[PDB]
Amino acid sequence: GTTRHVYDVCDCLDTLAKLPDDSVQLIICDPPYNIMLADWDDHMDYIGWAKRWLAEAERVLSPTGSIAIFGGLQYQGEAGSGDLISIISHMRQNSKMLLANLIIWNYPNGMSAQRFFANRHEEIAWFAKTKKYFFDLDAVREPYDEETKAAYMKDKRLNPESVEKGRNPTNVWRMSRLNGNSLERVGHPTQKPAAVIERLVRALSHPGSTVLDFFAGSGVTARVAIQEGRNSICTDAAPVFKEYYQKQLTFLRSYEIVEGAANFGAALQR
Ligand SMILES: CSC[C@H]1O[C@@H](n2cnc3c(N)ncnc32)[C@H](O)[C@@H]1O
Repeated sequence: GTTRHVYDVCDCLDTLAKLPDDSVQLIICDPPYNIMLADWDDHMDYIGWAKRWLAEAERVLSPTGSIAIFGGLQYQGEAGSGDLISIISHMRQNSKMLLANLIIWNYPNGMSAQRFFANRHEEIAWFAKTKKYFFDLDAVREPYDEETKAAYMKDKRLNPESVEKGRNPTNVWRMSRLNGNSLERVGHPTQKPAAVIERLVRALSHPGSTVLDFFAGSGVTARVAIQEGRNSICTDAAPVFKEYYQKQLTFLRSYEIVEGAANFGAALQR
């Protein structure tokens, strides 16, 4: 079972336009939260732009597919920008997708603050295309230690099978962000840690399915896809993305890498 991975440098809408309906199982989405100067030629706000790829994202997702959207809740009101709430409010009015979960990524370290509570969180909005979305909870359960696992086993009030499988990790994930010394770092300023992406890939996609990321950034999605046995399509508008993607590979089982949007199909084949 060899997996295929395609990558390229191009705009997110050009990527989405080349993918057929219901062909992707999971989309990893960590988008820019501000439009470009030139975007003022056709839009008057952030959602005017974002709604285009949000609609395409839903179109390419299969009936059992999902999209995980990273974002914060600190939008300051600047024209042309927004946050995760801007997207959620838009989705509530115009999309039939279901918000399966609003996950809180609670990281340990951060900047200090004297005039407010120091920020230690980022959100992940998990939208499912339909009520029949795929979910592999057991693949992400957190096991109990032998001592606790034995303590619950003796409690006949509890189902032993549930004890054996582990606990639901909940919708609050306490995971560290990458540090300036991390081995995963490739140079991208907002690089996401593999651990967070791994949990999303394991729980929201099945082995051999396609994971898509059109704001690929560091290319961490491809590295995780490969390690987890999924196929992937990763694109980014920045030329430097190719360099990052190649670096992710060095960090790395049968898989094939293919460059070029003309080859997206290689990663869509089941
Ligand atoms: C994961 S950080 C967000 C990423 O989105 C990329 N990006 C910004 N605007 C676009 C766009 N219109 N199409 C594709 N990628 C984009 C940026 O280059 C960055 O690496």
